[PDB]
Amino acid sequence: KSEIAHRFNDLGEKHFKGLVLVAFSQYLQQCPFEDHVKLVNEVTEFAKKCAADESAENCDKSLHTLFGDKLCTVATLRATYGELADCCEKQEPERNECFLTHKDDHPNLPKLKPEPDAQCAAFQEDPDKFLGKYLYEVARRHPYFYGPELLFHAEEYKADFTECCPADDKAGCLIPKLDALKERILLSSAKERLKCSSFQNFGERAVKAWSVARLSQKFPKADFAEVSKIVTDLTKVHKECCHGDLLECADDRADLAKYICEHQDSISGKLKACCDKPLLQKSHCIAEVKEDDLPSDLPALAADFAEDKEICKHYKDAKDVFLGTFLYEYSRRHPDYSVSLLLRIAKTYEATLEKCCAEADPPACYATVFDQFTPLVEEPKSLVKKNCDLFEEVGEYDFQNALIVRYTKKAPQVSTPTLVEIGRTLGKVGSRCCKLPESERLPCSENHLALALNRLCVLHEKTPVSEKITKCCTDSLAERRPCFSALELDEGYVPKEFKAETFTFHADICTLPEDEKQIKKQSALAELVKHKPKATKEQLKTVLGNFSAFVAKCCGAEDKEACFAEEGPKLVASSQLALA
Ligand SMILES: CCCCCCCCCCCCCC(=O)OC[C@H]1COP(=S)([S-])O1
Repeated sequence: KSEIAHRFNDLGEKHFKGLVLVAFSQYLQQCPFEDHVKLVNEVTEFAKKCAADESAENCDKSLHTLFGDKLCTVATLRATYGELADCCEKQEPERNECFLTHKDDHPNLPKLKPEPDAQCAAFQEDPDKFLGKYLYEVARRHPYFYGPELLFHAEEYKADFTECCPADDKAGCLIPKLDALKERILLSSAKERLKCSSFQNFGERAVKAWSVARLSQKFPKADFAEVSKIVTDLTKVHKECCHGDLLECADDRADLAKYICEHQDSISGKLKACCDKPLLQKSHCIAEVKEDDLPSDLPALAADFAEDKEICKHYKDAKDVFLGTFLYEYSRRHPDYSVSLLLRIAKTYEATLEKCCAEADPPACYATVFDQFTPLVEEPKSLVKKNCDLFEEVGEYDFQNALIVRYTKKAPQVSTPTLVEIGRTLGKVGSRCCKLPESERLPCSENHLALALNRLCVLHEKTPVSEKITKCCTDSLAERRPCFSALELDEGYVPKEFKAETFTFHADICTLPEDEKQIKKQSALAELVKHKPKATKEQLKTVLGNFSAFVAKCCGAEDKEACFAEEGPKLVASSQLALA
């Protein structure tokens, strides 16, 4: 009858408002905070009016009609959101689609600087407005951020300030917490972005396949009914969120967490803790829940998936249920494999049955299918061993550098700041994953890689620079990582013209905290490869060694700039000779 009254009644005012603020923030990233609050308050007002007389004027309209209408009262300002104003001339669903198409994945807004004194005051004059502003700042930086999850993170941001503002040393309590919160936001956005991109680029099947694999790993005692259903509902949840239907997304998410906790014993022992919790914390806990123990009754698989006479029949009748079942069985027993590996393994099973079921004598053809998996397993296992050995030997910073060189050689057309971000991010994956118990390293490493590579692909969607990057980003979700891995130095590239000033340092660097000095040197590293792309990893290491020495010397001088001005250019010329 009235959809806006329904969702208002289901969600409650705080959540309704949060979710609407998040939605507007993602659709209209460039819009000031003030306009968004008015916009939310007005829509919220309308909802209440609709909740008490659902037959009032326009209470029967769809949400996207109401929300778009509303957005379009402010977005018409061409000055401030150019493209988006032509979205406003379209009726739904074209209009929504247009808005989605024009979301910015890299608006490059000012970095979020915690300010413990001024923020604690804001927190106290008006906490709801202060929370709203976190939602605003995060949402607009991350326009496919999981909606309801951002609300949960807003409760943690509040918790942080509630525990720190009254205490004596504010920044001491408060800054590490907020830096840790920022990890979790970055990582979570990257997780959700991967979901929406898989919808965009590959469709629903790709998402279900991914979800079946991962949910089976997580809930290996659940039988296939439970997994299947969960997958069906979680896919529908994320579909709705990716498509900007936040309110509907949050209702369906609540329904699902309720189901999962009513069927706790038939899904996983580990959900106990998650289920004796409130809505948002509950949902969150389920979504990040540890993997359950393996059951003692897992079936032999070969008996059914290799040896059985009746496979081609069991497969032609309902290939996706049959494959799903294969995928579920292989996945529940292999928490030690990455999700993408499990999918390569299933595409290989599928491929093998297409071949063998269209052949004279099929069973003799597919009797060795499980033997075709051994090489798919061994490649990433060894890749992870190798990256983890290198990381443990030399550490985060030099490991990042090595990846900066790897990726700059594969894609020297990418902008320096992006290649630095990638390499740094991937080194951070090294620090997360390589310390884990050995069987957990493959999945930690590839699943995180998938996210970083998707970030790079998304950036490439808006600023394309390399056919190689396009080729890897679009061929196939399962084949992404191995495809990036196989890129070798782009031989087409003409070395970037030497600009001495790029490699020339100054005293200003001396102020910077360690990790921003690092970024500057690593930028220079990427630029070093751009100009000398055949230089080996170790020539670059030595030259970078000499750069670091020199920065450290000159930063410790009486006259820092005289030291830089004198030595800097000698270093810059000589280091070109060292990269032949
Ligand atoms: C209605 C609920 C039914 C849930 C079970 C069905 C899920 C589909 C499982 C199919 C598995 C096929 C193997 C596979 O990995 O294919 C999906 C791939 C195809 O290319 P990508 S982009 S890697 O996704």
